[PDB]
Amino acid sequence: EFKYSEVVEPSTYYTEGLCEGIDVRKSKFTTLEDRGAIRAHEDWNKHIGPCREYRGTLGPRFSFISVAVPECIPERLEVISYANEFAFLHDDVTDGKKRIQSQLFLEMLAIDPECAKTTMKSWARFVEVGSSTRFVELAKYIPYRIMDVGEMFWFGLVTFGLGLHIPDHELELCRELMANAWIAVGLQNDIWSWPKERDAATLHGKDHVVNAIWVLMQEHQTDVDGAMQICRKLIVEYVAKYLEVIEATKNDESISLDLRKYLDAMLYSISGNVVWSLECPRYNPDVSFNKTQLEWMRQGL
Ligand SMILES: NCCC(O)(P(=O)(O)O)P(=O)(O)O
Ligand SMILES: [Cl-]
Ligand SMILES: [Mg+2]
Ligand SMILES: [Mg+2]
Ligand SMILES: [Mg+2]
Repeated sequence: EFKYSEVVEPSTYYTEGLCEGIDVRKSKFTTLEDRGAIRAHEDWNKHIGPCREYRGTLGPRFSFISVAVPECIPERLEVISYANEFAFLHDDVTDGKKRIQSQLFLEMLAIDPECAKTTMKSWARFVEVGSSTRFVELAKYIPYRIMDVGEMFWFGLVTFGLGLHIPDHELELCRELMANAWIAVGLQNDIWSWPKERDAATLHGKDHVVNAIWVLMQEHQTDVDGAMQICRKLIVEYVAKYLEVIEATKNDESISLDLRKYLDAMLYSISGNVVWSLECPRYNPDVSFNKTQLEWMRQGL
């Protein structure tokens, strides 16, 4: 079942109890994410503007894709990391000679035509219905944040990296079974991106912060630490909830073999998001990169 990654020893990483019952798996080719990610920096620095040693998907020990999508097809590992950085590089713009990224798309047709064609169209619904605020109730924030984190982007990204062909009729079915998983990673990110996003709202003149922490502070009339405790409590529960879905969806043949794989692959995106966000320079400024990672950022590839 797993032939592209290994299980990381539980006594070597911190979980904070936010992914109980899930193994932490790391891609056996993590150096491919580096080159793919760093080349996105260089292409950024060469075509749109300054970009050197950017803190995004990369980590010194756990890079996002290498640990969130550990069973990614090795030959596709570089190009997925290339796209993931541009995703990270664009979310910061959210918070033009850039149309010359058709080289990314055309590269994916050289690998898999049908998988890419759906993914590119999966990103159509993402980009086009993304541009179209301020939440004080959590029940209303969950539907929004589910989109704002990038579910459609991730769907097209993983399915290509795993080579999954889900029939067009299960597309509405799939999104209604990873609700608990997507709520989990959404609250997780809102906790660890909170400092950089709270600092962000301080400059724009924002009286609000589009973050679960701020939302909970308004809805429950509590402070920062009070919201953190509530948020962490919900994550554990929603993580548990999704784990029940897995055992229930283990044996249905009307379910695609691919979709059944994709549901299982969502587990390690949860455990991966935990170990990554706890170390990544994106949320942890004081953390430095690898010798190898730097040597390619400074000296190039
Ligand atoms: N996975 C999306 C997370 C973010 O992009 P977002 O701002 O939560 O969309 P981050 O700023 O935390 O990197
Ligand atoms: Cl821990
Ligand atoms: Mg952001
Ligand atoms: Mg954002
Ligand atoms: Mg965030």
